[PDB]
Amino acid sequence: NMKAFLDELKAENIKKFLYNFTQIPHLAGTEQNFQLAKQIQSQWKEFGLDSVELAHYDVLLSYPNKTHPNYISIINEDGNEIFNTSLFEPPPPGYENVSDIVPPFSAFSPQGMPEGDLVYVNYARTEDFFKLERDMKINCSGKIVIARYGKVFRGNKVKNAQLAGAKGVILYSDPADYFAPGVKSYPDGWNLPGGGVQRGNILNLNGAGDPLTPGYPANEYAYRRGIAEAVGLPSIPVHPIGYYDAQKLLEKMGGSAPPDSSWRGSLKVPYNVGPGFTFSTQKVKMHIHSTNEVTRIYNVIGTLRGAVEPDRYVILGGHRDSWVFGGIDPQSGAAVVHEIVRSFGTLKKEGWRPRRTILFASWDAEEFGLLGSTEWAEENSRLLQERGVAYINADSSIEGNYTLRVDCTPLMYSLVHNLTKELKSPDEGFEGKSLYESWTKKSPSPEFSGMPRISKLGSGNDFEVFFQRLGIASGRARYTKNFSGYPLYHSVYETYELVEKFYDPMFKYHLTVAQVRGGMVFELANSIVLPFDCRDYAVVLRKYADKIYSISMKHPQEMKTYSVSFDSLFSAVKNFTEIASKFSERLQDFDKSNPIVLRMMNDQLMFLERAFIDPLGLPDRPFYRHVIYAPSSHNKYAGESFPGIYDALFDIESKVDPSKAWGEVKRQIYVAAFTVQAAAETLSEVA
Amino acid sequence: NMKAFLDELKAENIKKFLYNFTQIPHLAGTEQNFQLAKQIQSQWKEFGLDSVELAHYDVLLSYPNKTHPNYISIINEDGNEIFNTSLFEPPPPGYENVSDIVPPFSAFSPQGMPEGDLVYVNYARTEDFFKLERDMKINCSGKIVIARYGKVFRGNKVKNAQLAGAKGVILYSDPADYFAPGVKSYPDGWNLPGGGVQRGNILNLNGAGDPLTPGYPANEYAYRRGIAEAVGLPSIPVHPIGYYDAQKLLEKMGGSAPPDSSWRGSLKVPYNVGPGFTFSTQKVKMHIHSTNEVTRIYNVIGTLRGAVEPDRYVILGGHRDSWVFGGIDPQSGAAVVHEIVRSFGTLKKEGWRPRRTILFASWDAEEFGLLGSTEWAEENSRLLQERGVAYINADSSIEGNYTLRVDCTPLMYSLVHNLTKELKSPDEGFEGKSLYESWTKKSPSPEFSGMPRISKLGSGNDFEVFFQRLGIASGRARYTKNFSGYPLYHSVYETYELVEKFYDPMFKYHLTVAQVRGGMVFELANSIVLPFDCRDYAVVLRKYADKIYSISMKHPQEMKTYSVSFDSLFSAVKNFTEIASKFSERLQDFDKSNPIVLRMMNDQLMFLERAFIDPLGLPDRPFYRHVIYAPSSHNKYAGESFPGIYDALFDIESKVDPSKAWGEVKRQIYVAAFTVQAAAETLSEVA
Ligand SMILES: *[C@@H]1O[C@H](CO)[C@@H](O[C@@H]2O[C@H](CO)[C@@H](O[C@@H]3O[C@H](CO)[C@@H](O)[C@H](O[C@H]4O[C@H](CO)[C@@H](O)[C@H](O)[C@@H]4O)[C@@H]3O)[C@H](O)[C@H]2NC(C)=O)[C@H](O)[C@H]1NC(C)=O
Ligand SMILES: *[C@@H]1O[C@H](CO)[C@@H](O[C@@H]2O[C@H](CO)[C@@H](O[C@@H]3O[C@H](CO)[C@@H](O)[C@H](O[C@H]4O[C@H](CO)[C@@H](O)[C@H](O)[C@@H]4O)[C@@H]3O)[C@H](O)[C@H]2NC(C)=O)[C@H](O)[C@H]1NC(C)=O
Ligand SMILES: *[C@@H]1O[C@H](CO)[C@@H](O[C@@H]2O[C@H](CO)[C@@H](O)[C@H](O)[C@H]2NC(C)=O)[C@H](O)[C@H]1NC(C)=O
Ligand SMILES: *[C@@H]1O[C@H](CO)[C@@H](O[C@@H]2O[C@H](CO)[C@@H](O)[C@H](O)[C@H]2NC(C)=O)[C@H](O)[C@H]1NC(C)=O
Ligand SMILES: *[C@@H]1O[C@H](CO)[C@@H](O[C@@H]2O[C@H](CO)[C@@H](O)[C@H](O)[C@H]2NC(C)=O)[C@H](O)[C@H]1NC(C)=O
Ligand SMILES: *[C@@H]1O[C@H](CO)[C@@H](O[C@@H]2O[C@H](CO)[C@@H](O)[C@H](O)[C@H]2NC(C)=O)[C@H](O)[C@H]1NC(C)=O
Ligand SMILES: *[C@@H]1O[C@H](CO)[C@@H](O[C@@H]2O[C@H](CO)[C@@H](O)[C@H](O)[C@H]2NC(C)=O)[C@H](O)[C@H]1NC(C)=O
Ligand SMILES: *[C@@H]1O[C@H](CO)[C@@H](O[C@@H]2O[C@H](CO)[C@@H](O)[C@H](O)[C@H]2NC(C)=O)[C@H](O)[C@H]1NC(C)=O
Ligand SMILES: *[C@@H]1O[C@H](CO)[C@@H](O)[C@H](O)[C@H]1NC(C)=O
Ligand SMILES: *[C@@H]1O[C@H](CO)[C@@H](O)[C@H](O)[C@H]1NC(C)=O
Ligand SMILES: *[C@@H]1O[C@H](CO)[C@@H](O)[C@H](O)[C@H]1NC(C)=O
Ligand SMILES: *[C@@H]1O[C@H](CO)[C@@H](O)[C@H](O)[C@H]1NC(C)=O
Ligand SMILES: *[C@@H]1O[C@H](CO)[C@@H](O)[C@H](O)[C@H]1NC(C)=O
Ligand SMILES: *[C@@H]1O[C@H](CO)[C@@H](O)[C@H](O)[C@H]1NC(C)=O
Ligand SMILES: N[C@@H](Cn1oc(=O)[nH]c1=O)C(=O)O
Ligand SMILES: N[C@@H](Cn1oc(=O)[nH]c1=O)C(=O)O
Ligand SMILES: [Ca+2]
Ligand SMILES: [Ca+2]
Ligand SMILES: [Cl-]
Ligand SMILES: [Cl-]
Ligand SMILES: [Zn+2]
Ligand SMILES: [Zn+2]
Ligand SMILES: [Zn+2]
Ligand SMILES: [Zn+2]
Repeated sequence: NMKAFLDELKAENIKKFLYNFTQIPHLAGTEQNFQLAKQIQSQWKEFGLDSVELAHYDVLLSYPNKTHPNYISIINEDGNEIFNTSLFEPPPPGYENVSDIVPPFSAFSPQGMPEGDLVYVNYARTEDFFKLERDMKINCSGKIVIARYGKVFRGNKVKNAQLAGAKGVILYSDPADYFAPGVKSYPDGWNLPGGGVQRGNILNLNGAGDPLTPGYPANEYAYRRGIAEAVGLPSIPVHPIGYYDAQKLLEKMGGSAPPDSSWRGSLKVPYNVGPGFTFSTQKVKMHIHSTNEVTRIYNVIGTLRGAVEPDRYVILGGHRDSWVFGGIDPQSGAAVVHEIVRSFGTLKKEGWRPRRTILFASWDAEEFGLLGSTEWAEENSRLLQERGVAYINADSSIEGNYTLRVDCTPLMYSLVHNLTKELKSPDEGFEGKSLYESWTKKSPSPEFSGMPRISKLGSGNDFEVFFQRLGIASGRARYTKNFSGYPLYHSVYETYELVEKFYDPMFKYHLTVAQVRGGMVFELANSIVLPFDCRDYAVVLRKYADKIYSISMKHPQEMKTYSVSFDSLFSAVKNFTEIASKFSERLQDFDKSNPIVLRMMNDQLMFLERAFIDPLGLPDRPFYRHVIYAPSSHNKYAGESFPGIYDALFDIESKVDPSKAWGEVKRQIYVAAFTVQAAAETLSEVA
Repeated sequence: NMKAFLDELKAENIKKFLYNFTQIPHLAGTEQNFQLAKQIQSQWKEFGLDSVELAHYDVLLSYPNKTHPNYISIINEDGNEIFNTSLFEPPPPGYENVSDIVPPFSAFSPQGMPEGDLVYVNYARTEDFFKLERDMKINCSGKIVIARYGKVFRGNKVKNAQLAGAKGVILYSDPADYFAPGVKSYPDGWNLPGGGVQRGNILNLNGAGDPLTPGYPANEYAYRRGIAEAVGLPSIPVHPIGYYDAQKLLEKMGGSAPPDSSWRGSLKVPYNVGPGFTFSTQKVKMHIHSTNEVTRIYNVIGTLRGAVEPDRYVILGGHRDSWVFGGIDPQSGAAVVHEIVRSFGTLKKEGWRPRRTILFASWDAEEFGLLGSTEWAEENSRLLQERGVAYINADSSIEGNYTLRVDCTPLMYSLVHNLTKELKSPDEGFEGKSLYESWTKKSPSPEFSGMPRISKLGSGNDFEVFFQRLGIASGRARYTKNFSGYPLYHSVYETYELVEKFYDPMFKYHLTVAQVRGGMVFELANSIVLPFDCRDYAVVLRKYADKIYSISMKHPQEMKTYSVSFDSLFSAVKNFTEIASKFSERLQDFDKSNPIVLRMMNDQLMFLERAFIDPLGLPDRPFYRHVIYAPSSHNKYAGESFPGIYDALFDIESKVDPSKAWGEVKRQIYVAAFTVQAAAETLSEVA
């Protein structure tokens, strides 16, 4: 029973694991990581799992040339290099030791050394570029863009700048976004020092996994494409800096005023758009010499076999590779997984077994484009779609200590509300009250009324293949701060210390997340009828149908000129509601003793998410096939609904051929409509 | 029990039905057909099915302009029209009546009226064009091609000629292929008169269904493409003639000798390739004025619910629409379906029910590109792939009276051998012996030894969506003559009389096919463990791996220059064999009393075919996704194995960039390999 499962999870053990997991750096593709993989394997065996496998792949990674450093210079009249950027972050107290920490870099930047005139662009979000080029009419072509971390996935900014003719991109972290007021820098607080630099990859893989083998696993015989047709390589070099060097590049900034205060961080400078320097005169030069190279990577997979339905897969997965020590990202998740596995292996040993099979993966190479988990899905896709019940993700557990944060598919809302109601909040001041209670109090849904917010699912972490390509019901949970991240995210300062001292001394937030996570696994893996409520879907679907409808009405002139009708979507959506009522009625009324009828319904429940998948995929993104959600085309971290239609509606006034554009909005609508209906009828009586 | 099912099927009833089904013409989209649909619906209800539905679609059909006739003229110096082609076939005795029989035409021809010089091209198969243009070096560009029915799907010839710059195509049926020696023309024998003309469609839909809605159902709201982007429309006009008119166009034929006797039918003429006439002087002119138009069509669907596993679908389907009366194609199949349904509805009434749900479809619009069945699959694709156990096809039952003819997926070979062994042959001279016996004797497998031939599955009839796009195990059976067809195929002479008098007076061949067909349904629908032998697949897979390997060796120079290795395929194939052994072992050993374990294995069996599907599809043909079989790119009627690799190997010497070509052969190999392995591991233990 569940009560048992939970009681067995101990905070102390988590501390133990997190400490063990973050003494040395753990970069994808390095021996340190191969060795940790070898370790997780044994202790998982030891904790009593039936089988623990390594699965390895040979994929494209990316590194800095050790003997020939990346950096930014400023250059005078005859390229005297006046100023240079750091070559590494000042290491935290007690890691001179730190034998080799990769220097900052943007993974997969093309090689290059371009020169030209900074133009500042803010976040390099779509609208900034709109603001720049439609109003200011400042022109990015030929220039070097410097932009600031925060807001949207860094791969989006580099794609944007590229679109806008740029020839280089420099990212920096502005205290504006990474400096909580009144807290002190590491080692003494948790604010990011002006020395540190957010590492991270900049690919736009859009779901393909290893860029050389879209569609198939990158195993021994896998045919690989030319780096020249690689999926999602930028063609302009990119590099990141802390706010000290930043300041030094920002401070001489020419051309216009920031078109407004929304464009200005807390660096003491003009934040001038540009281009040029005021030093007229002086110019910027990047030095990028990283190389890309096929490298081998290692996933850890441990089966805990089902006793009743060994052919139903519940999957708990998180990544193992870090940019540096990774005290928060990923090892605070990893630690939690570990205590979870051990706790299961414990009941198992007491002679207990789950109704369904549970799978535990330590993923590899997350930081380089969700490569580790993806190739595995590509290899096992058939077994996953005919058997995958649900996937729970397990990256960082805390990124803040203020409240819970959950994203998931509507089919888990009910289970998540029930489960959080059966758990103690560990918030200062809700000792005594439930986790549903604190969470609801602190974080209340827009969608109303007495309801904790739960978010959509975009991409940006390892659940993406499983929900967006395959249609397996997915979800995640972690503790958050009151997209930009936390200040010391993906930097040398993410250390075990960072957690013990400042985030969760008690380890009570870890162990809450360890309960939401293992608790969801547990329910999903063991409960006689699947925890899904097909009705919640019927709810959000009608909200979403409204949202998209409102958007279109921004243009009723056209809507009339072209007979743009949402009746089909609403019609489809109504039918869904109706069928799910009837369905759940039936779900109430049927002797749980009849196993065949049971299995038949859980199949209806299980394959329901699968019903929102189009084999053709969304336009231009073949590996994004959920019709209801995909990653935002403007920010991959953010999920969007009816992406097919939103994307067609987006920025539509700017299109030359309005009849063709509006035609495609219609096509998109008619695909949504049919897919909602088609899904619905999976819930209808089977004969 | 099965014995009962069979005994209940009566030849007399079949005659009854076939007679009823062929008194008037039954063209897709006409009221006669809507009415027959209305009929099948009631009698199916009456015969005792639980539900019988109409499902309707609005798809692109194609007709001749009634007030403005299609035809071929010859034209002198100042376009005097000297000779014209028939405008209809002389109707058989007793159908002046015949109120309106569509005139011959090729469906979906573009409109046009071009002039130029016949060039004769034989069958318009790929090699003929090779022969013409690589040897003869006779150049088809600018010309009008006349070619002869037979050998390959008529859509292939029109595509070929188009490729070869042609500006028109005339098909004819040459007594060479449609005149069995020593038999007399209809009404007196079954040879095709020189008046009659094979009707038929010429689209290259390559799996898409209704050309306006590839991917989605053509329901009420479905967005439709411009006829200008329609899927698989030819852009040169086509038209068919009997051998009388043929002769008149063939007789003046200029340029070269037929490059050999393989190129010559039994018309008394030179069979001169051309181009030009000898009449120098005179020229050919086509007159095509057909129109394409969205029209509504009607499928009939009848459920017979399962008692144990109502969520497993066994499907028996055949088409209902005819080009004229359709005494053979389709109504000899349809009649058989009818007697089959009635027979089931009979046991049902006696209070019996199948273990699984059986589905019975009368399909619409087969003759126009497999449209009827396809749109239905597109609409229900989700329900079909998570539930479709198998599909048996039911077009024409006899096309000859000499032996059985079966095509199917390897997973049905065993069931088909067992079942035919339990049935009486109805061959003159095997009274006393089994149907396995006569069939084996008359038609012995190349693949050896004491084994009836069974063929691959291409396309060319309604099973195509179900096997080639969806991966549902498919099969078919009918009586055959000792691709070209039978002489009176798709002509006015296909009548009830044609069958009673010449093919099967007794109705004993019908009723054998009615037994193979209903018998397979019965087993598949009712047997406790699915009739599939995953081992037979392990057999043919290794044969196929050999075939393709032999092909490549035609080029060992290259094979060496590029390290072209099949090890991966063989490796994959070996693994398959091994896993299926082990699998079937397990299948022997497991208490059939445990329902959950039962269901789990039948799922492994059921989804196994599904495992050979690639969501990305084969190159250029997105709706052909079986990696093991697709339709031949040179003849859609013919199935080919490892189509992905064969097609890359095909005609490879002619390619400019041999490194790119050979690279793609490799890619193709590595996809086969992985897919065979991936399938295999579905058969592995589930945890
Ligand atoms: C939501 O669920 C409901 C089922 O409860 C479903 O209802 C269906 O609506 C369809 C779509 O319009 C109805 O369509 C009609 O079918 C009849 C035959 O029964 C036809 O005669 C109609 O066609 C005539 O009129 C057309 C429309 O104006 C003309 O274009 C045409 O030329 C004809 O003259 C029409 O096709 C259908 O009957 C029902 N089925 C029912 C009511 O049970 C609805 O479609 C579902 N929504 C979605 C988005 O899938
Ligand atoms: C058919 O089924 C069998 C399983 O019975 C399956 O066997 C596998 O073969 C793979 C493919 O080659 C083996 O691959 C090796 O794995 C080890 C680790 O265990 C590696 O060290 C090897 O890599 C080294 O050598 C490579 C190859 O020459 C070098 O490129 C590389 O740099 C390394 O130094 C290699 O990757 C694997 O061990 C087995 N699994 C087994 C034997 O259980 C076979 O692949 C299946 N066939 C197909 C087509 O899928
Ligand atoms: C982290 O924890 C693990 C597990 O206890 C330690 O691994 C063991 O330590 C020693 C090596 O000094 C060996 O005797 C055991 O083989 C190790 N077990 C393994 C490899 O699973 C690991 O060394 C600890 N590492 C750190 C960095 O604290
Ligand atoms: C920034 O670093 C650069 C690169 O090393 C320095 O310029 C180099 O100085 C070496 C040693 O004198 C020269 O011989 C190389 O020509 C230089 N490289 C280039 C491309 O200029 C430079 O000293 C630095 N500028 C500052 C502010 O220290
Ligand atoms: C969450 O809890 C609610 C109430 O516990 C569950 O819905 C109830 O389940 C019982 C047991 O079947 C039903 O008979 C009641 O009708 C339900 N109450 C309501 C308001 O529906 C729901 O099952 C739970 N969600 C889960 C566990 O997935
Ligand atoms: C073929 O068979 C059917 C079924 O017996 C005949 O349909 C019945 O005939 C008369 C109409 O004259 C009606 O009283 C019944 O309603 C019909 N039943 C139906 C429509 O299912 C049908 O007329 C026969 N047609 C031919 C061409 O022989
Ligand atoms: C072939 O049929 C054509 C088409 O009708 C005949 O030519 C037509 O004759 C009518 C009646 O005299 C003319 O006024 C039209 O100009 C003709 N149409 C064309 C395009 O020529 C012609 O008589 C026929 N040839 C033969 C052998 O009977
Ligand atoms: C076709 O018949 C053969 C023999 O009837 C079947 O294989 C036998 O099935 C029995 C019953 O399980 C097994 O114990 C024997 O080992 C089998 N004999 C052989 C040679 O395998 C096979 O099941 C049948 N194929 C079907 C019905 O799908
Ligand atoms: C690293 O630097 C050297 C020369 O400074 C370069 O030639 C070498 O190939 C580099 N290694 C790579 C590209 O991995
Ligand atoms: C931007 O500037 C460059 C001039 O170097 C030019 O080539 C490009 O067409 C310009 N376009 C815009 C967006 O004004
Ligand atoms: C954890 O403790 C307190 C409670 O609000 C908070 O102020 C502190 O900043 C928290 N940890 C972090 C690093 O946010
Ligand atoms: C049939 O023939 C006439 C004129 O001869 C043509 O204008 C009419 O539109 C045609 N009907 C069609 C194209 O369906
Ligand atoms: C075939 O003939 C025509 C001349 O009308 C020409 O335009 C085309 O290039 C020729 N090509 C071949 C295949 O010889
Ligand atoms: C049916 O009967 C005999 C047996 O061989 C055959 O010669 C005749 O041609 C058959 N039917 C047809 C039309 O082939
Ligand atoms: N979570 C990582 C990895 N990352 O997430 C993606 O979706 N792509 C990608 O590289 C990051 O945000 O840096
Ligand atoms: N069976 C018919 C229909 N036909 O089969 C296809 O595969 N396409 C198509 O139009 C024929 O052969 O004429
Ligand atoms: Ca891959
Ligand atoms: Ca369609
Ligand atoms: Cl997560
Ligand atoms: Cl058939
Ligand atoms: Zn992470
Ligand atoms: Zn990360
Ligand atoms: Zn047919
Ligand atoms: Zn036909």
